[PDB]
Amino acid sequence: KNPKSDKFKVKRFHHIEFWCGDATNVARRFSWGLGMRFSAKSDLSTGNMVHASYLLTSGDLRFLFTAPYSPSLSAGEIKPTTTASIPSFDHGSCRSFFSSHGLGVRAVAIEVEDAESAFSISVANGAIPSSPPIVLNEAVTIAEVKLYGDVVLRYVSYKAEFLPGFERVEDASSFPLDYGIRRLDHAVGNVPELGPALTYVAGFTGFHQFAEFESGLNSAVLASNDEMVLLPINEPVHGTKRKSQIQTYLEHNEGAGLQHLALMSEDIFRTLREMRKRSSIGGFDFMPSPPPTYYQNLKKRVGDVLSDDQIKECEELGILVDRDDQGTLLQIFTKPLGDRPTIFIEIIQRVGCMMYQSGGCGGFGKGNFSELFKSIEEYEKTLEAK
Amino acid sequence: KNPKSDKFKVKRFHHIEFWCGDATNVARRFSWGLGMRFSAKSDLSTGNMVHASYLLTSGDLRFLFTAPYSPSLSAGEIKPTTTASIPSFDHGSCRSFFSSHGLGVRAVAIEVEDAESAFSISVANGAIPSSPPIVLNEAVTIAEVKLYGDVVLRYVSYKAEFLPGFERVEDASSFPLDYGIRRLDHAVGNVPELGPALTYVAGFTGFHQFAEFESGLNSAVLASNDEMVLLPINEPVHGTKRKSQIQTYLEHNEGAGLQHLALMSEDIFRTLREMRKRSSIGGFDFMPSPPPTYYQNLKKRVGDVLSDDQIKECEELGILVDRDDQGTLLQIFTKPLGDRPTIFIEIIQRVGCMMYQSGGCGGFGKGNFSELFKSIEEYEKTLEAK
Ligand SMILES: CS(=O)(=O)c1ccc([C@@H](O)C2[C@H](O)CCC[C@H]2O)c(Cl)c1OCCC1OCCO1
Ligand SMILES: CS(=O)(=O)c1ccc([C@@H](O)C2[C@H](O)CCC[C@H]2O)c(Cl)c1OCCC1OCCO1
Ligand SMILES: [Co+2]
Ligand SMILES: [Co+2]
Repeated sequence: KNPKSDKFKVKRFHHIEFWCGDATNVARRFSWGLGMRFSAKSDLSTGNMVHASYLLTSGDLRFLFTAPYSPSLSAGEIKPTTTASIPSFDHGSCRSFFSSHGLGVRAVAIEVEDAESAFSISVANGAIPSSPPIVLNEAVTIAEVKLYGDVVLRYVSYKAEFLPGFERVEDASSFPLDYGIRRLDHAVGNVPELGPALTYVAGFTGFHQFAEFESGLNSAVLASNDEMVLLPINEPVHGTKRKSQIQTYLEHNEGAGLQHLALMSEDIFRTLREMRKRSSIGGFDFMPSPPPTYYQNLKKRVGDVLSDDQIKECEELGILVDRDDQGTLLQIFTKPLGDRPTIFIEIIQRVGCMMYQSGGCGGFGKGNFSELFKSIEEYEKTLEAK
Repeated sequence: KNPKSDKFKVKRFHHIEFWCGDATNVARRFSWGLGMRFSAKSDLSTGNMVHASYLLTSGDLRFLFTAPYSPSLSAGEIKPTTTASIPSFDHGSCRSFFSSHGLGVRAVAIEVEDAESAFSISVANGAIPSSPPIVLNEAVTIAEVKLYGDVVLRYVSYKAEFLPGFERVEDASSFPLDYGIRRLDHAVGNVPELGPALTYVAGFTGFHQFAEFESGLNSAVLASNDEMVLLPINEPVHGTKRKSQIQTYLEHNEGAGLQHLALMSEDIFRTLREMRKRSSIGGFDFMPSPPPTYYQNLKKRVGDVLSDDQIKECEELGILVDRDDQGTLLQIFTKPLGDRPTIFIEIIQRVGCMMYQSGGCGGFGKGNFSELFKSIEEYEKTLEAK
């Protein structure tokens, strides 16, 4: 059921901002690893004495990487005279965030009808304010409320190209990389306590619970009216033999934070071929592939959706497959993006639920916890028996 | 003249350590941009709860990238029980260094006969101690003294493979990249006052002044007995029309620090072809090339060393050329390695001074300050006149 209870008009995911020690090196690594183009910048060369911010894009996916300069460069500025292009940025907040959590997502940004109204309604309904609505060049409004941990939900609204003060990148520095990624599908947080986190976020957004279909986790998914903004949240489950991976996350991250970003590809086979070719030459590594038994079991589970050849291509690339009552999902996960075993990326492509494709078609892959465990058990038994 | 006055036995440059916010992303960017292989690691997977350190190598060049984990992971350790593989590492020092200076070189490491004796002799002769000699696994000794700013000169000596506690990298993660770089030629510091810096470093090393052959700088070069360890130092010159680039460095770096690393290539043409192909797909950018007049003037300056075709290849790749009374130098410079206009890299190859090739053959390219200025003037006059 979808009660369509959004308290303000939400459009789509807009961008994700990483807070970095050095934005240049992270942005260049991510560009090559994910096939995203350098599309905009705000830094010393554009008159920003406060922070360096670089924007990568692939289709509608926008990744922003931001790091602070020495405060001495802007020591004479005040907020009314700032050269920062992102008015919510603060040197101390950014250094403290990065010291505490390491490389990770500071902002999950959604485009809304009116960021000032979204902010006001959110705070009136319990949201903890983080940055008030600020109008940039009478053209774009940006505001921020706390989401979980030190992650903020950022609202952006446009009167009518990323943000004023950003310059498009001269095409010599903009190599047109593209491995097929096209948009952010969902963004997932890890929290110590799921219940209060859900009550808080659903309380101030009106987002509803998205319908779902040992593990070490409990999870639930909040969704916007058209279910195109999807925000799963996990908590750890204490009491099992293999330690909860969510708890390990919270320890290494110093608390709640963004766990994974799921990036929709329009051709997950091409995306994974391209990303895997680059894993050991500066790109991203992937989780170890499931055993051949997992792909043997795929035929019985999705043989009506995927041909034998398409299943064998999934096996070549290590792709996981899960299925709903309405759709089928192809997914795969990277190893952690940085030094700490915290944030990682998921590549996903969904088949079915055609109307456009409805949001969340096929679910989030919860069935693969069981299917993976099952397939490993079968594989070890096959090996021992042979 | 070479008085050969080293106060202890110095062998060669050993490694350069960068202090990072996230070592993984910087190391992966540098690996792809410079063609260096991942060769060793010390991190959570090797039992190090304190810092993540990744070693890249190309020939004898060794770049180490280190970042701190959350202090909470090691909060119960003391130095006698540490899981750090680099005993001089400190969470607070590393965060403070990076907050102050951004991404840059913390340690210039030279291999010596006996690091404990080198440390003792250095401090007895004025060196400010930074980390005392520590013997690792009865096999390697490491010690550190202050060089300039927050850069240390690190001594390493081996009884008899990088450092105990580091693990060789499984060849699946070790792609055998190689663009031709083979060793560190020189490492250059920017300081506010050259005189005292030289007196200090030459005071405690016994290094002698290496013989040299508007600019905004004064510079001098300290050298070990066989002139294979080369440490140029620059100070700003105030009073000119175009602001001293050394002063700009000191402002953005919050003081003295390492300005550039010069990496010797065994085939500078191949190195630059490979690095330039990757500039816009995650690698390093280069300074704008000199005008065609510079390469027209090359024929009159080095036509006896380089054929017309070799000169045209220099022009294709933007390579600069300078000449001594003893040798010729091919060189080119990157744009800054990170967000701040501070540290950059030089690629160099030297021809002549055969005995082995003597250190510093051809100088450091000081003649290119004049030759570049001259050639730009000629080019603008050609364009206006045509
Ligand atoms: C074992 S799994 O079936 O690989 C698998 C399936 C689905 C999802 C996610 O996308 C899900 C979704 O977005 C929200 C709901 C819950 C969440 O779990 C993951 Cl995070 C996942 O774990 C991958 C990394 C990890 O590496 C070691 C073990 O797993
Ligand atoms: C104009 S230059 O002739 O490109 C040139 C020639 C030689 C050297 C160095 O290696 C030299 C050496 O190691 C030690 C002695 C002095 C030092 O200067 C440089 Cl740093 C250099 O500037 C490059 C970057 C900068 O970018 C904008 C202007 O220059
Ligand atoms: Co997911
Ligand atoms: Co140089």
